[PDB]
Amino acid sequence: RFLRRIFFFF
Repeated sequence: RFLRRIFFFF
């Protein structure tokens, strides 16, 4: 949904 996720993912 948000890039803030794929960024904090790993």
